[PDB]
Amino acid sequence: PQHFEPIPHCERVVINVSGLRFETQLRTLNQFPDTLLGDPARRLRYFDPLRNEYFFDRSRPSFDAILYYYQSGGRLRRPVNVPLDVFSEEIKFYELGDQAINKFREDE
Amino acid sequence: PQHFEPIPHCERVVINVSGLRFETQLRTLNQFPDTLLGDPARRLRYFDPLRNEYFFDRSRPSFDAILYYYQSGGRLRRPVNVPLDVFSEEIKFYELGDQAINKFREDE
Amino acid sequence: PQHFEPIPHCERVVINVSGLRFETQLRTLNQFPDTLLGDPARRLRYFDPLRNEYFFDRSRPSFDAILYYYQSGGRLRRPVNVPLDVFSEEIKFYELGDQAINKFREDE
Amino acid sequence: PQHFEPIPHCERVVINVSGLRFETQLRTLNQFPDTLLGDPARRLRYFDPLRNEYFFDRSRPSFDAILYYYQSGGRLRRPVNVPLDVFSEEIKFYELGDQAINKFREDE
Repeated sequence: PQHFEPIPHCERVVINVSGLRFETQLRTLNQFPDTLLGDPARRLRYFDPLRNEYFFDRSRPSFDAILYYYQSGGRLRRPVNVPLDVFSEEIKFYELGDQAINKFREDE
Repeated sequence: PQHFEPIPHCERVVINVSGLRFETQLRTLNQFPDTLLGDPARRLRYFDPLRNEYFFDRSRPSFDAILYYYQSGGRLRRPVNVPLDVFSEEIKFYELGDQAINKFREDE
Repeated sequence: PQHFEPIPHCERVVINVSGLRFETQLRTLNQFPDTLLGDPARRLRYFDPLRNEYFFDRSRPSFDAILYYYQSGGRLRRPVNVPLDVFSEEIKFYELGDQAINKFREDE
Repeated sequence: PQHFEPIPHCERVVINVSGLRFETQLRTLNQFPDTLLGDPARRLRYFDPLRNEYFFDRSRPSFDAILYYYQSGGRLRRPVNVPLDVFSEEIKFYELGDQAINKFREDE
């Protein structure tokens, strides 16, 4: 029931979820290897080479919880502003991990 | 009960809903012909020629659901932060389609 | 139970509520004379002469409803993300009008 | 049951909570000495010297209440969009004060 959250001081990345910009350090994304955002191989497709940011044309009220999963170091909880289906599709897209997906489902 | 969401790679448009900026690809808006945002004829009035963006002086907490309708490929659901009257007026303004309007009403 | 919302085409003003920027036309603000935002006399104090915007160091989740009152042409309603006390203090500060204040109180 | 909120006119600071920018006057932060944001000693670590802003890689839906605590002059209350578990860790990080933390818990 306890998780670790990254402390500041290195490299900061900007994630643009359909106009909503999110800024986090790379160490936040590197906490969880695998996943769409964890490794550069599965996030090079969504990286815009000109704006120096990651663009996702998806629901913006969900990346608040998706980002907090990396920040909180494992706390995945759906905010009560979006349906369960929408968040399930979002977490399936971001590939948070089979164990994490099952844990979230059992928490719902 | 299933819908299709656009995949990334072309042209991206900025929609400014009373200060809240939304960025989506043109393919997201072109999923639904007709509608205010689907075709250029009904959205040239709201396009600002100088800022290169679409300005709508309306309720900003509703275009989250309006935009997701294009992103989710047909999923129109009202977020629980605005009343049914406000969202009904918004969807009537954006002209989401008589079938879509009736489907949303029967879902409420 | 019916209200009128301004149509687009003149001058647009930016209202910065503690970092959250809101853009509306003057016709939206001029719908209600009196009030803090309706007349230039009661909003010159909060106007930043350098950034060409109005700054209010107040709760940002309330100006969504405060702004919609001008947009919707008289529809004042508290969103369910802030308490009644906070919204009452906000509407008292913005001076929405004694009749409007009483109408909102009787609607709560 | 009454609190004082700062009036405008001096120095304004920008707080970037994981991409979400908050702007407040320094007098808002100086209302409460001690705390992470009250004194420069405990906020120099989180100040970005290049962007001239304070960066916190934490949950952005929680700093609305943390900022309002300084604005409202002592009104600390968790918005109903984030869990009590998440907010308790947030207020502990910002070190709102031993009396204030216990007051919030007794209010929950």
